[PDB]
Amino acid sequence: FNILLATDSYKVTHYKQYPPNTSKVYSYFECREYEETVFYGLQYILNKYLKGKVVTKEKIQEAKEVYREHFQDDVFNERGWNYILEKYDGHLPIEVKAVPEGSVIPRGNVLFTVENTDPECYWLTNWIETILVQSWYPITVATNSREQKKILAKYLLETSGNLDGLEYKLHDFGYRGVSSQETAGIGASAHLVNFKGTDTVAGIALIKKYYGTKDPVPGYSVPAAEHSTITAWGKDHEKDAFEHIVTQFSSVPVSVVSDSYDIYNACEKIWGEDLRHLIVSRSTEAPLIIRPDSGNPLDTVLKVLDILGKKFPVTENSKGYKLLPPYLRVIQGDGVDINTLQEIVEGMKQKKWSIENVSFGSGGALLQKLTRDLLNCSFKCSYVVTNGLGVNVFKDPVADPNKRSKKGRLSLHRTPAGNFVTLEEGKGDLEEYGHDLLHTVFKNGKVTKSYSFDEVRKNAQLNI
Amino acid sequence: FNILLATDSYKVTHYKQYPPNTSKVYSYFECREYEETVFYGLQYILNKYLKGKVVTKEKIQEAKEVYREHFQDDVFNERGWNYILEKYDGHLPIEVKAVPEGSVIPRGNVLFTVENTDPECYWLTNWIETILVQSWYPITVATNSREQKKILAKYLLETSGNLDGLEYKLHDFGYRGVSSQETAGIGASAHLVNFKGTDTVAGIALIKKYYGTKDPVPGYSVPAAEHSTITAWGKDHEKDAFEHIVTQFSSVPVSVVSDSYDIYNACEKIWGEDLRHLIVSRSTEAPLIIRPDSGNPLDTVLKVLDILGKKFPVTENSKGYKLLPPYLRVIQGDGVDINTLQEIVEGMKQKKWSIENVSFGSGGALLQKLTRDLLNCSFKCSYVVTNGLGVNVFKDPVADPNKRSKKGRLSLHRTPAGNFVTLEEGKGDLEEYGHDLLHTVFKNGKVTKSYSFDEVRKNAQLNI
Repeated sequence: FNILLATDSYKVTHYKQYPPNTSKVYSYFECREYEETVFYGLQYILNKYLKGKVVTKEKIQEAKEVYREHFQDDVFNERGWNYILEKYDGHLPIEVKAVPEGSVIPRGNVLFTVENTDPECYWLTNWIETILVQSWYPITVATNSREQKKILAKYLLETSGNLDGLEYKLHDFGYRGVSSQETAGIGASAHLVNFKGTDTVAGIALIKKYYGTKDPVPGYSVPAAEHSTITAWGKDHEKDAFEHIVTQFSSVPVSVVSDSYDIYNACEKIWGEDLRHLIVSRSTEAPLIIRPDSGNPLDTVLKVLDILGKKFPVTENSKGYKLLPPYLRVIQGDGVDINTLQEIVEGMKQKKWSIENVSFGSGGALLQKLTRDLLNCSFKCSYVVTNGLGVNVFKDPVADPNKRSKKGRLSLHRTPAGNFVTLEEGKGDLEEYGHDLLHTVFKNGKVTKSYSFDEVRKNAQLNI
Repeated sequence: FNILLATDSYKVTHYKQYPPNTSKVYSYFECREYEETVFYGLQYILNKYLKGKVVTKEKIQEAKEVYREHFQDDVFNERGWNYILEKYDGHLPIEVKAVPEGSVIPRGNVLFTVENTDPECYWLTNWIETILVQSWYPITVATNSREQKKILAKYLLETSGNLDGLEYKLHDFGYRGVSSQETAGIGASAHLVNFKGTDTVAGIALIKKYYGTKDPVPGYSVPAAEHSTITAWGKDHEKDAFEHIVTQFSSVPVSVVSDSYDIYNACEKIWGEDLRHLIVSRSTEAPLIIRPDSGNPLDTVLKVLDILGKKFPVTENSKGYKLLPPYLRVIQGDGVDINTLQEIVEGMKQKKWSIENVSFGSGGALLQKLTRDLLNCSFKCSYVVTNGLGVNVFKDPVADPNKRSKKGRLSLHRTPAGNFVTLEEGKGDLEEYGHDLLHTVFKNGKVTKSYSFDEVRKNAQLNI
């Protein structure tokens, strides 16, 4: 990996576009005005991509060649990178300040800032924009995942009286549905800020390498069937597949996909009649989890629950909501996103079904159907020093007031009523509020402030 | 990278779930039910992740450890992996057959197949589903991009005599809008199947390492300003910023973002009056490219063109469409996707503007807004051998006919009228439809057939 290469190609030419005698470029990141945002992921990028000796003579040579053919011209500035190699032993003369990892922060607030610490490296601030802006993805995943937890929290507490096992209510099925291997690890780790359930163990490895956990089980999964594992038995032998699978996993939880041919036949006749004797004997810590995977998500879940309620003992909990026996649950792992999740739990509630009966899985929508625009994650220059004089800078496009950026040196503060305010134009120096909530996390090639994933999770906790 | 870790965690348990006495699992990939897709990206995955000695004693031990805690139980199949290590020196006993890289194939067709070559490794076929299915992404990016090229082609041909410079009409701005560094490389490579413009040089690195090309210039970019290099001058000094940038890049094409404060003032007063004398002196090989970046994308382009047509000499084409001077062009890089691109170009046509005036740029919509659901990319088991008997296998959910999978052994064939058919149930063995269009590309740890990026581009050409 070459950091000289890991930027928007046109930024190669930017060192020549700044006002002459510019010694300082100061830039910031915000989720421009999902009213709250989980700040997560910078620490990964800092350690993996920016830390330590990132400049070498070889990497400078490679970039020279690569940009020579890309631009069909020598626009690449060797001198600027030679300077960093020679004066700082390839360590980047940059200071990064950020709110704590896991922080839940209202939109339109400064989340991190970037400035050069050496006047010669004024151009460096915006060179690393591209790599740092990719922090939008872990942020958006963690945020969207948290918003789903809120809906589940509301309805679980409504229908059961507590939040027991909330952190297991949404499983990450996103591995195959993401754009790459690196994305799966990043996105799975972000989901894990909020829940424990994941089919992507690369997320666990990212957590341990870059954050660290104390607790013994950072993320979990259970044995589960897939379509090939049922259909391989042949159309006429679905019961045989079911019986074989639950006996192989008699002592542990097992998820079994039940819609290969006819979900409602599988629930009523196979699970509820033919194999009913093998279900009712199961332990509370080893339920059968039936997984429908097609049709309208609400209509299916409702009819599934109706069928099971007619074949198995149903209790009514203290909140007046119907409950399956402890050895039998449902997972809805198809068509679940923040919108449909809400419709399912509400529909369940309306039909007097407790949310403890059903857990959820999401894939493409949880990890892939997300963009920069969702939270308007943006990096902008707000402050420069030219001819030894500070200048507050900004954009303010005439046709779009939502695209206006903040001016001058920024700081984040706690207000008297416990809310947040970003102070612009260096007004943080007035000390009318407490201290700036941003900490220096990176300075001169070194990570200077870090958080465990135990701290991240704690920071991202719901407010109950 | 450990291939034992790069699967959906539940698949670790599937060796215990297939019918006893299974010696073969045969699975296929399709874009189920955007009527035609570009098959691109499998070669990358095969070379990076699947070829050679991918199993070592250390990787088996790591997986053992990782999976023990993830499952709270020792379900990981150490026996199967040790067999591959010991018998095949860590090389995977699978055969993969695929349509040529770059192939444009209608929906509903088999694009690749996977099966084990050793009876003991029946479980291996679907172990690698997850990694292989991530093919969806370069496929979907290659397809959506090709579809955008078709719109541009249609309208360029309509308003101009021809297709000159089509391969430069859509620039990839997606680097900061994608989920990771790896995605940025894969996605930019996929765009480069159809166009030449990219700001992500990682796309070019992927090309050369994994496909290779004899073209001396596979991807390009030009000098471009960003908001920071304009705003850093101060609001009162936008003209100074413009003048400085165009003079620094007097002899090469330069893109200059012009909406910092007021796009329409920039075009009418700054470019059109104060700096007009610096623009009209430019070479045809070195135009000023004005970049609006806010407001309604069609309304802004139309007003920009109207303004510029009033300050600069306009000629009418042989096709009757209006044309800016060769030293002056526009790039629209905000809010562009397949739907809005069509609306912009149609609105331009209605106002008698040639498409040669405006080129485009897309970011998150081009490389990130896309999902596996867009082309229904899916991997399914279609055939097994149990007790030495072949079994044609499929799923067919009662509530969703669109989710039914294909049966038995598959082959892709040219029909007499020049179209495509996928033959199911081994029917390709009746030589009624010519040779199988799928070729073995991987067998027993070796890539057996590979394509240059020159072949990919040729294969993916538009049919004019």
